[PDB]
Amino acid sequence: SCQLVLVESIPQDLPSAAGSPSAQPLGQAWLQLLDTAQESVHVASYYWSLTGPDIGVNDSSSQLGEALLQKLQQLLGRNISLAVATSSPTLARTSTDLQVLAARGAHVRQVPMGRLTRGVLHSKFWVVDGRHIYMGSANMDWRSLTQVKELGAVIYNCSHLAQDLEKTFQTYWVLGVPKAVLPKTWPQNFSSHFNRFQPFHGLFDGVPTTAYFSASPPALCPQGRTRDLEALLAVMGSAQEFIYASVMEYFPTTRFSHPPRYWPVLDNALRAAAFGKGVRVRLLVGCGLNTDPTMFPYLRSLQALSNPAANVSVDVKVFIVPVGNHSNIPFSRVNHSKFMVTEKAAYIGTSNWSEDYFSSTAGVGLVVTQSPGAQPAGATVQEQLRQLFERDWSSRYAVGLDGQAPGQDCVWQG
Amino acid sequence: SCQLVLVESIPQDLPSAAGSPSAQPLGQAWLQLLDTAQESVHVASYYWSLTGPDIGVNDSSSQLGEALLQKLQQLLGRNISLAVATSSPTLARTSTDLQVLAARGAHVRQVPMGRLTRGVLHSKFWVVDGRHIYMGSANMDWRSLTQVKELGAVIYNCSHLAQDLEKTFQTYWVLGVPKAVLPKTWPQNFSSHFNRFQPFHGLFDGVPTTAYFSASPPALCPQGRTRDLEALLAVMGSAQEFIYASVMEYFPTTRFSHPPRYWPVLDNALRAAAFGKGVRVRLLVGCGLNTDPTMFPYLRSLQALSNPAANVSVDVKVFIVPVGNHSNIPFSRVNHSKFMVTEKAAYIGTSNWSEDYFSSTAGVGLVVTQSPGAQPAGATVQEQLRQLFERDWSSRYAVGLDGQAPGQDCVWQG
Amino acid sequence: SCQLVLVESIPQDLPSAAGSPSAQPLGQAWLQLLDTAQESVHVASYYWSLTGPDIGVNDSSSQLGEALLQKLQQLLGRNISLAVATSSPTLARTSTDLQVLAARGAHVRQVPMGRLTRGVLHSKFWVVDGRHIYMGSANMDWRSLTQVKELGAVIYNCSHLAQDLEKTFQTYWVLGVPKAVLPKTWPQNFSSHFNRFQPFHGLFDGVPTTAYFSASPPALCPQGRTRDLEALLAVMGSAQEFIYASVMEYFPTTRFSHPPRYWPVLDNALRAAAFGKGVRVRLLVGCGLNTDPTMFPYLRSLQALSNPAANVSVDVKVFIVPVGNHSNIPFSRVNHSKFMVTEKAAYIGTSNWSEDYFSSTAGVGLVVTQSPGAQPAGATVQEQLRQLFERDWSSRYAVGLDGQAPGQDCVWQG
Amino acid sequence: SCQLVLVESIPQDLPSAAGSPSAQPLGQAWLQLLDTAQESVHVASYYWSLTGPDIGVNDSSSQLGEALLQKLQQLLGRNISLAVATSSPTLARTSTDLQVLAARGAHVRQVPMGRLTRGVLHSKFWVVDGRHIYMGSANMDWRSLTQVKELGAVIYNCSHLAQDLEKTFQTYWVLGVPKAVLPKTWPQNFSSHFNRFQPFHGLFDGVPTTAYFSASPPALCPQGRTRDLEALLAVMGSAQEFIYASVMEYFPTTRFSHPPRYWPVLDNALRAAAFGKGVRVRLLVGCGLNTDPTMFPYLRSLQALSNPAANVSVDVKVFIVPVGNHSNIPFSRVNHSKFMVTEKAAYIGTSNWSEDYFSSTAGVGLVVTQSPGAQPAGATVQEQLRQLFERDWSSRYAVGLDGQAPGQDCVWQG
Ligand SMILES: *[C@@H]1O[C@H](CO)[C@@H](O[C@@H]2O[C@H](CO)[C@@H](O)[C@H](O)[C@H]2NC(C)=O)[C@H](O)[C@H]1NC(C)=O
Ligand SMILES: *[C@@H]1O[C@H](CO)[C@@H](O[C@@H]2O[C@H](CO)[C@@H](O)[C@H](O)[C@H]2NC(C)=O)[C@H](O)[C@H]1NC(C)=O
Ligand SMILES: *[C@@H]1O[C@H](CO)[C@@H](O[C@@H]2O[C@H](CO)[C@@H](O)[C@H](O)[C@H]2NC(C)=O)[C@H](O)[C@H]1NC(C)=O
Ligand SMILES: *[C@@H]1O[C@H](CO)[C@@H](O[C@@H]2O[C@H](CO)[C@@H](O)[C@H](O)[C@H]2NC(C)=O)[C@H](O)[C@H]1NC(C)=O
Ligand SMILES: *[C@@H]1O[C@H](CO)[C@@H](O[C@@H]2O[C@H](CO)[C@@H](O)[C@H](O)[C@H]2NC(C)=O)[C@H](O)[C@H]1NC(C)=O
Ligand SMILES: *[C@@H]1O[C@H](CO)[C@@H](O[C@@H]2O[C@H](CO)[C@@H](O)[C@H](O)[C@H]2NC(C)=O)[C@H](O)[C@H]1NC(C)=O
Ligand SMILES: *[C@@H]1O[C@H](CO)[C@@H](O[C@@H]2O[C@H](CO)[C@@H](O)[C@H](O)[C@H]2NC(C)=O)[C@H](O)[C@H]1NC(C)=O
Ligand SMILES: *[C@@H]1O[C@H](CO)[C@@H](O)[C@H](O)[C@H]1NC(C)=O
Ligand SMILES: *[C@@H]1O[C@H](CO)[C@@H](O)[C@H](O)[C@H]1NC(C)=O
Ligand SMILES: *[C@@H]1O[C@H](CO)[C@@H](O)[C@H](O)[C@H]1NC(C)=O
Ligand SMILES: *[C@@H]1O[C@H](CO)[C@@H](O)[C@H](O)[C@H]1NC(C)=O
Ligand SMILES: *[C@@H]1O[C@H](CO)[C@@H](O)[C@H](O)[C@H]1NC(C)=O
Ligand SMILES: *[C@@H]1O[C@H](CO)[C@@H](O)[C@H](O)[C@H]1NC(C)=O
Ligand SMILES: *[C@@H]1O[C@H](CO)[C@@H](O)[C@H](O)[C@H]1NC(C)=O
Ligand SMILES: *[C@@H]1O[C@H](CO)[C@@H](O)[C@H](O)[C@H]1NC(C)=O
Ligand SMILES: *[C@@H]1O[C@H](CO)[C@@H](O)[C@H](O)[C@H]1NC(C)=O
Ligand SMILES: *[C@@H]1O[C@H](CO)[C@@H](O)[C@H](O)[C@H]1NC(C)=O
Ligand SMILES: *[C@@H]1O[C@H](CO)[C@@H](O)[C@H](O)[C@H]1NC(C)=O
Ligand SMILES: *[C@@H]1O[C@H](CO)[C@@H](O)[C@H](O)[C@H]1NC(C)=O
Ligand SMILES: *[C@@H]1O[C@H](CO)[C@@H](O)[C@H](O)[C@H]1NC(C)=O
Ligand SMILES: *[C@@H]1O[C@H](CO)[C@@H](O)[C@H](O)[C@H]1NC(C)=O
Repeated sequence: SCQLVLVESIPQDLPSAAGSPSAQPLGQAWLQLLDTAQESVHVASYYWSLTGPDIGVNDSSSQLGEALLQKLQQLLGRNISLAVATSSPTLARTSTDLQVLAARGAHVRQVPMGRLTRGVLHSKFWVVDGRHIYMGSANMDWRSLTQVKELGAVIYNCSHLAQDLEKTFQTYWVLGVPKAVLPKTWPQNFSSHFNRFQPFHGLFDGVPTTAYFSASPPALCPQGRTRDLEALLAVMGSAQEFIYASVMEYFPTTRFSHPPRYWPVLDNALRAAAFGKGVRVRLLVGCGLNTDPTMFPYLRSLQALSNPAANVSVDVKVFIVPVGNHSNIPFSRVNHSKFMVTEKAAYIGTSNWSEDYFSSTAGVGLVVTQSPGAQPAGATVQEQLRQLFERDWSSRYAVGLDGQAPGQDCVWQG
Repeated sequence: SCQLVLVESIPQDLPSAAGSPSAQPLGQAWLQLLDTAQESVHVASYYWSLTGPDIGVNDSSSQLGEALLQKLQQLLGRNISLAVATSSPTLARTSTDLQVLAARGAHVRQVPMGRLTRGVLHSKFWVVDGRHIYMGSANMDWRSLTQVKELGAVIYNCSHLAQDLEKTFQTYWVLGVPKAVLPKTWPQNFSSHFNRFQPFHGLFDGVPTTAYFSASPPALCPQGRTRDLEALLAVMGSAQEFIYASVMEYFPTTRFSHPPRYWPVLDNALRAAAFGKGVRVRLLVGCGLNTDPTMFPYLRSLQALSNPAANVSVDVKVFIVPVGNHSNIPFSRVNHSKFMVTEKAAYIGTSNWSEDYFSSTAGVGLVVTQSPGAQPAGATVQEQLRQLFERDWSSRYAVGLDGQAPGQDCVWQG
Repeated sequence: SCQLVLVESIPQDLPSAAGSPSAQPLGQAWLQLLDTAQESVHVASYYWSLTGPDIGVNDSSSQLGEALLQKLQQLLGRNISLAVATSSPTLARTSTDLQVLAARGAHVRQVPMGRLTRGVLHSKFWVVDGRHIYMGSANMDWRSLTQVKELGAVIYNCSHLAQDLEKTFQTYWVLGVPKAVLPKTWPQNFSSHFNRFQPFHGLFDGVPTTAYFSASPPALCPQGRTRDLEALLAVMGSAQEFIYASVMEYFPTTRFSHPPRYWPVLDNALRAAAFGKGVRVRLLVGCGLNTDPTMFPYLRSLQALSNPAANVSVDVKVFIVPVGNHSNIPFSRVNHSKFMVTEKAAYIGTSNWSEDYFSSTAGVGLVVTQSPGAQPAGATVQEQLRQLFERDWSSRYAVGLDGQAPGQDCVWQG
Repeated sequence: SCQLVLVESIPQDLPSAAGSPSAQPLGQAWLQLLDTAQESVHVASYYWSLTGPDIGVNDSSSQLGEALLQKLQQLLGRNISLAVATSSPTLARTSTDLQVLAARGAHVRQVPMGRLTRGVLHSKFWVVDGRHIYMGSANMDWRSLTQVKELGAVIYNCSHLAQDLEKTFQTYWVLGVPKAVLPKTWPQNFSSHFNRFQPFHGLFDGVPTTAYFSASPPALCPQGRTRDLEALLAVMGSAQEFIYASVMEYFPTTRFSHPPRYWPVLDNALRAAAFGKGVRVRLLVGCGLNTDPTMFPYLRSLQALSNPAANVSVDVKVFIVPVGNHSNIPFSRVNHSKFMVTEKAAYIGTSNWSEDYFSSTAGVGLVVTQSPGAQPAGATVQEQLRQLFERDWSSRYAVGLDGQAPGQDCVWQG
């Protein structure tokens, strides 16, 4: 009886072409998920900024996030367990949401990924009632609800996947105990049940579906849990027609370490897929006022492989979100979606493509494969993701690596 | 008392800039080497086309090659042992020089390389009297003498390295026995004694020198010998100032295997050296009428990584040779040099840069490092190689990847 | 409503101890299954020797088998489809009943497992009307009905498990097509919805039950299916109290492949369960006048780990069958049972415990778990299996590895 | 110009058979090695019990050991550097040798092996002057000179191998810094030159030789350093004629961790070598008054594998050293030799065969290999090791596992 719903958030002043595909709004889905839950809610988030004053800005668009916060407090009014795991080196330092929720009675246990693996807790997911889950790239932020284009999935009335996500969250929580040390081998309970070798089978809305999860870094991977890097390489290798991807940043290197090293695993996998199998490879990387200008040379190197004569297609584009009058809001107006679409599978993750997110920084990934069902009316998850990717690609907000019109509000060359 | 000298052959009608550095001509070196022989001569060659009419053309430029054959016959007139190892799939099918030598009393032997490992005997080297060696990419052909640019190195009075090369020559010779198979483990007879970690040390002309050899494929590499790919990777990694490489063909893919695959080992090593260590990388690729156009996209990728601001500088150029009134010579007017020079070593190879060369075909490389001696003397082999590379790079015959002049000669986009 | 019952065949002239547990006779269950058929019958078998003179023997003990064939023929007299899959290198090459059934109208496909995976179709299961199901270590042979002791399980009125085994039989049937090749990936139709971590739940006669299937080799194992080896290792590892096992042949080495190699997976699992978890281990191998004596030392290698002080308890015994006057029946009077019992689960398979049965030779097995329900009168299936194993263990026909004596029927080296 | 010679220590009152092979005494070899020391001595040892009063006994057999200390003190009288690394959980808690040496001007660092990975520093070797090396199974104890049979190898005048071992000693030394932690990746300074794939190649007294070094635990192995476990696995797999192994204790299980686990890697490799290749396997374990009885059944398992008719020959014996009058000395009269000789290689180790010695406890191992060369008269190292092993095997102190004669000073069943 498992149900799967693609959810997404279009920011303000971003109209789409007529007839373009759309999914459920993020705010409505989050409100419905919070209302449905009646036993307990477990959230794994990088940071918490749900109010305008938390950042230090005052704007009407924050209202939605504020409402969500109120709903959370309303959840505390019905005596519902609420456990939060957040990275010790969190981003928003002046936020006070966690203190208010703790005062209301919500347990919050900071997990120090900075001391253990020299990274951060980038995972973002919800497990409510042990029956419904949500997983996306959306932080617990009003910007992610109203000012940042975002994507994710929500699974309803599904038990085993909820149990697996609960296992991962329990690993995070156990690590969050004060004065903790990485175990050499995780206990029996933390072992994952579904892997890429034996994915979880289900009847989603009446159609077959094989879905599984993946975790990172390798230290936080219990027995039987696929690494998110391994899942990415698997969904790349199994491709035979095309590969579409959309990430916020793409560096084939190590970002924050010393000395920096070249990390070609994803780049090599993409090139091998494009060459050996002759699959159409498309990349759509978001851009904004805060993106690192040094990413572009690697993108140009990737696109230089294009050669229709020899059956190579590695087209690459940058997604541009106009800033408009929202210049006061920091770290906003960017495309934060991270996902991959294939004719066989579909990957939704919460980590960028860099050595840190697969070596040190924690993260989770979800792989879904929906075979066509008896009723052809219901489009598969792969088809919906591909349609969304095509809508993003054909839109005027995406430009080629050569298009550098002055009115684009991006760093470009720095 | 080893004496190592760099040798090279410049095709006619290819003048260089005034004051350009130059090495000893190849014809003189080969003539002197054949003149000094008094015990035996061993040669490993891909094909034999010394006679002008062999190919099917008549020209004055082949006269030099004829002389070489005469000298070989003169050797057969002085009771000098002569052994030849030739690949079973020879290129020049219409070859009669081997028949003439065999009739005179040679010891030719066809190595069934294609039957064994689906490759060819691309190794080309000379061992004279078990004391002198010659190693380069010049197959026995007058085109390499007068119509193809070529680089190599010869060593005099260096018995240890001569025996080391005799080891792999004996490997080829044993494999050349009719109805032979690849041994599971090579006997101690063919075991080497100098490798990358314990190179042959000596005083070359009063200058400290560490030199060693390589081999390929690993199936044909006996115990104690470094694979050519391993030597190339070591030379790339150990570099800290620059890497100047020149090859006729550069392919990060399997060349003739089916199905095609992506083999990024050399590409990954080059990118990692350029980025992590911040070393200047320059590549020079030969460009002739027979060059595969599909090679150009990959090169362009390596060119796109150039980011001078972020301490990542990679440059790629194509070296073309004007043809003019030299159209009747086939498979000529190409830059056949295959070598690499860093600030700490110098590698001279006889094989191109592709997966098949380092995994299926027979290839051999030589690595030489010359420390600055106490006496001023002249310049190290590294300095001479760097000077030759700079002269070629600054020449009018080397153009950028985007500099496709209409009056040029190479294939370019095909 | 699913009714799962165990069945076993007691060989003629093989009395048991007074007041010993038993189960439903195999012949009666097979007759009931053939009588209740109304739509179709699908059979997967290794060979067919229903008739007595099929193997060239004139004995009354074959009469029962003859009757079965008669019933089968009567089935084809009621316009009921009959699908049969047999191994191409089948034993008893003088088989004639298969030709008779094919002439009467039964579709027969000979799976070429010999040329496909270098194995044989050792799997023997049975599907009736897509609703009833049988599986045991009993070939369609008269001597397997009255001269040889085996054990199997038959489930009545269970649709989902019947359809899963129908999917496996459809895999075999598709492979039986002339000029067929191994599919690298399997269509969605050949996909099991019940695996080890997601078994089929049911209320068999009230008591809850979790049952799932396993198939081998992995080449013939479709997506979502559990490999036999995986199921065996899972049941061995899950056990915390005791492990009982009965297999005709036990070899930790490859049997028919070249060159012979060690395959210690099952040995290692048994030893680890015995030592690390302190699990009592009892093993019962079979004996026959045609048995490989080289199996015996390995069993002794298992027997030596019998230190009661260190909480390591491993016992191994052999089961002899008195030949009596039945010396004229080839390949008979052998313990054919292949099953395994723990305190929590029960595995019933159609494969021996060598390497080839899990890499090349096809086989099928079932893992069933029954927990006590509201009514404790009905003993769990694991308890019945343990009772049968204890009856066999205490039988006079079972002797330890030291109980060699005159008059035994084992090969006993030689 | 490297020289290799085996050196063994024969206990007091242990007369071997007349005309038996033998090598240099341990005490004289150590004294000569210390005399030849001129620059620095680096010693890695488990503990120090040089003097008799260290334990608290009064025996004349300690004389030699005390003299050794005197020699060491005389070394410190010549202003010679002396660095010693010992395990933090050392055995002899009363010894004052380290304190006396530190008073005289030594350099002692207590490596916190117990806290880093829950193990001990079982490695024992000497690096003298950076040119000579020694390594065996001898601790810095007088009990190791006149009361415990031991074996090791000493090498003179070999700079490369000495530097290779000095790299491991430097790893231990830097781990001995207070409050130090295990680095994620060891720097290039600790990278090993020679490993399994490219062993050091040299000429020992005119005999060609290949030799390398192996270290454990996996965590303390830098880049390019082969691990002891994989070294043993490869040496045993490459065997084709026989494998003669001698050790103190043989546990295919975890030794002192919790919970206990089965560790069959060495047992599986032994059985695979015995069966697949049909090699002759001989195992000789040393039993003393402190031997754990639980080892005996496991060995019996291997002895139960014997089957001459099937080309599977395995034999196991035990070595009993009579106590005689030497009953007051604790942990004495035990065969401490740990080595293994095959027809192609000879391995001399430091750690026993158990899980902890290859996962947590740190040890070092050497794999030498000599082939006939310019001095065929001189017996190779493997020949000498085989001769010593056969001398021990044929000695009256070697008793089969079935041998349970009274009066033997071995625990037996306990
Ligand atoms: C998840 O399960 C719940 C409980 O079965 C579903 O809630 C029911 O939905 C049906 C159809 O809309 C209603 O007629 C019932 O009244 C609902 N019951 C309750 C108690 O709310 C729900 O529809 C399922 N799917 C989701 C939540 O997406
Ligand atoms: C590039 O892809 C095209 C197909 O888009 C290939 O064209 C082939 O044409 C032959 C002619 O009969 C047919 O086998 C198919 O139409 C095509 N084959 C495949 C495998 O698609 C073309 O050969 C490809 N070029 C390459 C791989 O270099
Ligand atoms: C070495 O060279 C000499 C000089 O030519 C050879 O001598 C003559 O060689 C011819 C042809 O082989 C023979 O017919 C004569 O009989 C030889 N004369 C004498 C007196 O030797 C000699 O044969 C050569 N030896 C070889 C073949 O190595
Ligand atoms: C290699 O060694 C040979 C001798 O085996 C050298 O030849 C001699 O060189 C000296 C010095 O130039 C001359 O005086 C002798 O007349 C030479 N003798 C012969 C027989 O040639 C040679 O110079 C050395 N170096 C090389 C060949 O480069
Ligand atoms: C590129 O490399 C150069 C030298 O390798 C870097 O120059 C160093 O810059 C740092 C800080 O900017 C100084 O502390 C050093 O003294 C400089 N060293 C030298 C030799 O100039 C330069 O910073 C690098 N550029 C980047 C962007 O990393
Ligand atoms: C290691 O090398 C040294 C120096 O080559 C050897 O020392 C010499 O040994 C010879 C042989 O007895 C003596 O005649 C010399 O007087 C020694 N010279 C010095 C300076 O000591 C040393 O013997 C070699 N090692 C071994 C074990 O022989
Ligand atoms: C055990 O091995 C030996 C030798 O490995 C076998 O003896 C013969 O060895 C030769 C050597 O090439 C073979 O050609 C023969 O086929 C082997 N057998 C015979 C009967 O001569 C010996 O047979 C092996 N034992 C078994 C039981 O196979
Ligand atoms: C600025 O913030 C204040 C609260 O401090 C709020 O009352 C006011 O409306 C805000 N101004 C805006 C949103 O323009
Ligand atoms: C929540 O718990 C408090 C505890 O005192 C109780 O007073 C209140 O009624 C509870 N609210 C519920 C169950 O909705
Ligand atoms: C795992 O779960 C908890 C601890 O997280 C506890 O019951 C025990 O350690 C394990 N047991 C189970 C349920 O597997
Ligand atoms: C090639 O040389 C000249 C070309 O000028 C020509 O006259 C001659 O006949 C040719 N040689 C042969 C063998 O045909
Ligand atoms: C092998 O070595 C021996 C010993 O030196 C030698 O006599 C023989 O010629 C060698 N054979 C080959 C083919 O190298
Ligand atoms: C080609 O032309 C140049 C000058 O135009 C001349 O020097 C050269 O000799 C010609 N080549 C031949 C083979 O005649
Ligand atoms: C089988 O044996 C019975 C008993 O003697 C005999 O009557 C019958 O003819 C025999 N049949 C055959 C086919 O031998
Ligand atoms: C059953 O099969 C018989 C034999 O061919 C045939 O005559 C009869 O019509 C069939 N009945 C049905 C209902 O198909
Ligand atoms: C799979 O089943 C569907 C539904 O019955 C059917 O349409 C299709 O033909 C089947 N395909 C194969 C390969 O059996
Ligand atoms: C045949 O079997 C019966 C029953 O076991 C036995 O009484 C009789 O003596 C046997 N006869 C032979 C031929 O052994
Ligand atoms: C050791 O024993 C000897 C001989 O009995 C005795 O002279 C000496 O004093 C003893 N030493 C100690 C420390 O007991
Ligand atoms: C050691 O050094 C000290 C002072 O540095 C000096 O007094 C002594 O003589 C030296 N000993 C030797 C043996 O050189
Ligand atoms: C590595 O070794 C070099 C020279 O041997 C030395 O200068 C450097 O300090 C060393 N670094 C480390 C980290 O040991
Ligand atoms: C051991 O004691 C016996 C009996 O006193 C004696 O004969 C023998 O020599 C002693 N052995 C020694 C002291 O090594």
